[PDB]
Amino acid sequence: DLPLDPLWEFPRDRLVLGKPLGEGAFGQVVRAEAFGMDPARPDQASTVAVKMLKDNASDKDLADLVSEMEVMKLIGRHKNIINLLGVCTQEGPLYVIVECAAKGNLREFLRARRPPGPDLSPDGPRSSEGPLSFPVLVSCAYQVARGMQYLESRKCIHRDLAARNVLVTEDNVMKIADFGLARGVHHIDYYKKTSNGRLPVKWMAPEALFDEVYTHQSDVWSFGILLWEIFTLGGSPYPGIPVEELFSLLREGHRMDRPPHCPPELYGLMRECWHAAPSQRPTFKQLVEALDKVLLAVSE
Ligand SMILES: *[C@@H](C1CC1)[C@@H](C#N)C(=O)Nc1cc(N2CCC(N3CCOCC3)CC2)cc(F)c1Nc1n[nH]c2ccc(O[C@H](C)c3c(Cl)cncc3Cl)cc12
Repeated sequence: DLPLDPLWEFPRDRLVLGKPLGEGAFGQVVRAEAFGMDPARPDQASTVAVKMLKDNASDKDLADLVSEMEVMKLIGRHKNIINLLGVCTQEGPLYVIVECAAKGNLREFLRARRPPGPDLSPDGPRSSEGPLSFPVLVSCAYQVARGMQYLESRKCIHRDLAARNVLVTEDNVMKIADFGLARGVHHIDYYKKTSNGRLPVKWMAPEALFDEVYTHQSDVWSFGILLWEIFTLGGSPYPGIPVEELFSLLREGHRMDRPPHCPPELYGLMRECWHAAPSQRPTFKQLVEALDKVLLAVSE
């Protein structure tokens, strides 16, 4: 009943819905198998993610999903974002089909790969060597920056950039997810805590939190927070600080401390991202180039 866009339209009967990945404020995400996503290979199988309305479905829910779908189309394709693959709008429920990232989000990726503590017994030549190395952590930060740079060039503001919203592929490629969401910026529950204990207010730029102003520079603030997440190996920002205390600390200009085992180069970038004046924060272009220098210097 929605208009037909043969460019993106995909036969729903070529989808086999599987296990649900989670829910959102609007819609739910389900893992699914797709057959012939590449029209040159009609019978080949691929794993995809399918966005769809819940049965909570109001019209505002539908409008938001349609809104997200159309944003996806216009943004285009990039290596470091979750790309649109197709849509199902004819003769059935609305499906928005996007890419699969095998390893989950960046936060859980890092937390599951924290080095072994002093408690597990040494076994082998690499008992002290954890999965995560410094250049790979820098690469993760660099890829997110390039992804955001692309989104910025396409006039897209994420408004909730975080490690939880960055997905990891089988080849450890960072892919920014949920960049085109209507997040209800005029009614945000600042005290809201997610089912996994996340307080999304801790990623908000001051101008976003206090003035409801969003720019690409407000995303840069969030990227600084994400940087802190990465080099704390998936740690929660502002440790032990409730939302009420966050408000007053931010008004006092409080900033997070330099995390352990984090070089000054990267904490420097964090503080730059957290400058009070949005124009005094680096652009994503500058972040990409800054992170590239570090990355190239440690990839001999
Ligand atoms: C690839 C995706 C097409 C489905 C697929 C494979 N293989 C996959 O499942 N990818 C994936 C899985 C997960 N999980 C993390 C939670 C975990 N549960 C089982 C263990 O105990 C409880 C937790 C298994 C499932 C998270 C992921 F982010 C992905 N990757 C992924 N790829 N494309 C996605 C599209 C949307 C999406 O949204 C969900 C709601 C999401 C979750 Cl579940 C977590 N963090 C962020 C987001 Cl956006 C995830 C997508």
